[PDB]
Amino acid sequence: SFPLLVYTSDSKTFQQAIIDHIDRTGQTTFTFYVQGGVSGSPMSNSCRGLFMSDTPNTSSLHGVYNAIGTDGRNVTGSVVGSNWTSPKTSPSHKELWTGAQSFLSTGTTKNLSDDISNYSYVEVYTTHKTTEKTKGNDNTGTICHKFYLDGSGTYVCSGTFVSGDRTDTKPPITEFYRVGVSFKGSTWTLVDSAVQNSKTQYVTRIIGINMP
Amino acid sequence: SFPLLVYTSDSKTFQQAIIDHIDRTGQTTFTFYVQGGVSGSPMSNSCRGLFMSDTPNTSSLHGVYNAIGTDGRNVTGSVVGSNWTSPKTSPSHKELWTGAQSFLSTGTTKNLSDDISNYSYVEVYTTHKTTEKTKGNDNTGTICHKFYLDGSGTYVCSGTFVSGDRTDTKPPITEFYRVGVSFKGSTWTLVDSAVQNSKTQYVTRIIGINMP
Amino acid sequence: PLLVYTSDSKTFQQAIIDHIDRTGQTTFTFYVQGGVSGSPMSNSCRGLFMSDTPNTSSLHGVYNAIGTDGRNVTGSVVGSNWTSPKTSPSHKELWTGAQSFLSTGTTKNLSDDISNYSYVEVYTTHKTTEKTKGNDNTGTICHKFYLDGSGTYVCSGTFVSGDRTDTKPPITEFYRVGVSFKGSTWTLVDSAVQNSKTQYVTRIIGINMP
Ligand code: NA
Repeated sequence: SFPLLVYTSDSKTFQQAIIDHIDRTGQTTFTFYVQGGVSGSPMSNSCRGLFMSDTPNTSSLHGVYNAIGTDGRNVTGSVVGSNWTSPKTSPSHKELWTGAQSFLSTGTTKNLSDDISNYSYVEVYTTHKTTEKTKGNDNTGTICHKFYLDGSGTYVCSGTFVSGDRTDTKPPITEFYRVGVSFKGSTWTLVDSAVQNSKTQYVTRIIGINMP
Repeated sequence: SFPLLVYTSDSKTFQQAIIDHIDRTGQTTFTFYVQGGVSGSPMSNSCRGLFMSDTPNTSSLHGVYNAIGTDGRNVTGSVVGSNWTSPKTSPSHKELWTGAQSFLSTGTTKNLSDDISNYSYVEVYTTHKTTEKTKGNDNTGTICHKFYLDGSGTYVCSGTFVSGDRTDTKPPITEFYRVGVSFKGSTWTLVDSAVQNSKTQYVTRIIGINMP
Repeated sequence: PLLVYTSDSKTFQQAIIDHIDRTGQTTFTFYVQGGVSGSPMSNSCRGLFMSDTPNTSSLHGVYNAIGTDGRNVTGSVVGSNWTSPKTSPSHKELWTGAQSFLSTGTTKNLSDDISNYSYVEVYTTHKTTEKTKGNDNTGTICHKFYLDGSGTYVCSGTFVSGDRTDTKPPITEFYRVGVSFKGSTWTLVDSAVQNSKTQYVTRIIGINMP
């Protein structure tokens, strides 16, 4: 078979290209190539994809499409009685590092499983023990700090915890924490930290994120 | 290739429709339409998509599907023997604004690239300079604040930073920050803020999010 | 039509190249067994490859694959530069409602077992101590966790509020709510509120990032 090919030099929207293909061929399910720059395309860069429908009625078209771009981004969309919905772009991720680096291990570098330049955002996870126990537990779970990668020398994960069981004599206590990290190529470094108690705090996971 | 059509009126689950279809037709790769409200459908709204199996053996079915909603929501799923996995529903996003609005620019309105009513969640990104430098630098990177859009007049991005290098006698210092933002149609406003140094802090990105 | 097994001792990328070279097919479906070097995912998958031409020494193409657990990966090759595979996340809303921070020791149901997720987003909805420019609302704030087996997932933060005057700076407050999960349930375990206004947990979304 012959997938639908849509060029900018055709001077035809994506939507009219799909209509014309279905008029000409009667196909309801088929693949397609759309050159980057085609008006109404699921995306800006070139893409390929799959159009799915069951009735080739181009006056009231009902169908969906699933397209992938040159950077791997996934875009899905629909047409409902010949009205085209806004294409939906998915995010993606890759787990780059997991382990347990004490906040006290400043100036230490570890590897990422891919280069940080393949990501626009990142999630850095930290795992804490609060100054005091609250209902017998000082553990916090593992907390996400999400950043946009803006070229900073330091990505700063800084926050606070309340902990302790209130008595009439002693309210809960408050504490501040920080860990700063940096990225370079396929590596990351724990640059700085501040801890307000004697317990060990860790960086435990780094996840690369794309939101194309 | 015959399409599978599944209506609520059929009193048949999505999974049984699939089984029945492959038993009736012998076809192991086909497209489908599943009316909104069908039991065990990949999503609650109406969808269309592709089922792909290894063989027409419905007693040990091995296969995948992609289903896309009337609003372009994307779901993938699988079958292993008589065990259907839960549907994996994808999120989507759109960048609505990027720039660099100072926290001190309260009352100022800027444009979004899409109407906020098209999103259920939103990420607001802020970019800071802490009061003191830490290991040679006061930048924080660009920090995400994610909200569910609940109709509030103000979405509040408020946190703390630790900054400065500890000496033998002087600890790091702490600061608080706040920026509050609002959304209306295809616009946003920087409503209020609190900064505790003379350095400039910015709102830099707004990303609309759907988690259908 | 393309089947790749760990026993073939070839990478996903070389298997695609071989398939195109052998058959001249540029669009085809595939099965890749869990463990194949360079596969879009670590578990077994099935999907669709689409390429521009059969020039395998400068391949331009894309793929969409689905794993045995339903995970979805998409990717591309541009002039035989294979770009990092783009793994989608997934989610399920597990609970929505309005549970006061003061309702400690209370349990509610989730729509699915927490063991089916690796991450969770817990949403909290606040009223700050003071009104700021006429309003003490915060919106509904996400706290995302990796589910590490902790007995408490601690949502804790601060708010500045109040209108600055000559006399009276803005005020600061700390808050905390701790939650736990067991099977298809969650419990509001502990809290700290520094005013008399009602604070809520409002949403719990289960998240997978395979
Ligand atoms: Na996706």
